[PDB]
Amino acid sequence: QSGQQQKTTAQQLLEQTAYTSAYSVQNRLDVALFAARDLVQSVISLREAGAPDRATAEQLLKNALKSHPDLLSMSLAWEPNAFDGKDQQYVSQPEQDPKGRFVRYVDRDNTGKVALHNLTDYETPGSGDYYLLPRKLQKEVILEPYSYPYNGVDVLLTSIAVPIMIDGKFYGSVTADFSLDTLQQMVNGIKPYQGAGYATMLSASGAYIAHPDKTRISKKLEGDPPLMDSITAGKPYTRQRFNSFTNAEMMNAYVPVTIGNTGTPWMLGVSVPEQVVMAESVRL
Ligand SMILES: C[N+](C)(C)CCO
Repeated sequence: QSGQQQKTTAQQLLEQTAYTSAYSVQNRLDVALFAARDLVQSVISLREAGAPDRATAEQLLKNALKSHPDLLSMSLAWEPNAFDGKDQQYVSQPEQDPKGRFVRYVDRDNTGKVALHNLTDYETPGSGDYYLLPRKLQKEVILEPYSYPYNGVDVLLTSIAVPIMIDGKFYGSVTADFSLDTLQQMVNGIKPYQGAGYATMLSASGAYIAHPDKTRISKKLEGDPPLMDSITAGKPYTRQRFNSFTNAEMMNAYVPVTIGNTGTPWMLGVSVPEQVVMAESVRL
């Protein structure tokens, strides 16, 4: 084999590892996507049956989180009068939204018990983007990392939001949420080539989601136009070069992570020395 044939064979093997690594992340993320889609369908059916009960929708929301231990939280939020048409009945009741909106989320307490809460920032620009973005865009959305308090501490999280669309109109939205600690666990555990390489993940905006350097989490990618352009376009990207700083021939292969119908894929990378991939091409 010529030097270009050997490069291609290692590059093909690496690209296959990056592809199956990206799919493993997609499978874990799909737990949130499917939970949110399934709850949306369930509450559309509940509403279609007429005179829907908030307590039943709350139970469906609690059950959805209980079924998925890896999820941080889930939320269910409706437009004014869009669930039961009865918001005004709740204004004077304790511990309701000030205008009686049906706006709830669930998390777990320190015993693992699912707990129900009111959403309070769902129309606040910034913190409320988990609701404001699917309302504006009227499609599935994956949010850039943001923090919110759970059990007295700030947790850095992402949300996959699925709008409640009926006849092409927006009635509300559901999220299923992951902590970034959970996402780092998933990526840091890939351990490509039995730990001889490492995996990284970036958001659609180029923020680090997972990286061996935990000081980078949620910071933006800098000084890599080809990679950033690939993330923006949702295209795979492979590169190989001799790193004169580390004195190793290094390979990098990036594969988009598809998230439902958001159209805004994240990006999984595998970084590994060429020698490691060549040795695996032999062990074949
Ligand atoms: C994190 N919030 C609870 C504020 C919204 C997503 O569930």
